[PDB]
Amino acid sequence: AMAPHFKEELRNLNVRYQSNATLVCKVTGHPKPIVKWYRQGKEIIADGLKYRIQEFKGGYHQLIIASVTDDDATVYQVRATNQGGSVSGTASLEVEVPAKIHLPKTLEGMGAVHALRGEVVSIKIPFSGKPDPVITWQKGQDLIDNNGHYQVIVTRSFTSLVFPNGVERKDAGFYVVCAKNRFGIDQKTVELDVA
Repeated sequence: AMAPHFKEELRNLNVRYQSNATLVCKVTGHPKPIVKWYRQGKEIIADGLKYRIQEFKGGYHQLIIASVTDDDATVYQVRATNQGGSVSGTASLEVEVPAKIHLPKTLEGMGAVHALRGEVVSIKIPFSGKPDPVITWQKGQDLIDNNGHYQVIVTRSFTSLVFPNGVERKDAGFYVVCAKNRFGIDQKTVELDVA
């Protein structure tokens, strides 16, 4: 007769998008602990698709979380309970993904956006990365920032270059957008023309 114990304790996980995250722990106790899984304190009910639960002789318990989205990137709780007591281990699943820019349209290897003198143009450029990369924009030797002429919007998931006044003849040319995080760097050029 023995209270449940994590002979082996859940570990933190670092994975990439769309892969399988397996959280494992090992559990002794008599009898014979009931194990449940939780996500911010709501129970994970295995469905076979997104969440699967495996058990092996000797007290091994894994939760497999399939096709990791960043909604799955969170703190997980596990809990083992018998007559003797109740213990619970905590582990986080974080996503570690090198920076990458994703141009929706390219022409000749590069972004293109074709404007007219009037247009209020927004070069919307999605990106991936965990972190949460640092975005820069450049035009030649010029860095770009919200003062006067330009404004850069940077979000969790996209950065956009916008020309608050109408686009002019002079801002035509080549713009470089660059996303950098702990795990890699990516950069793309967008050509802008005005007719």
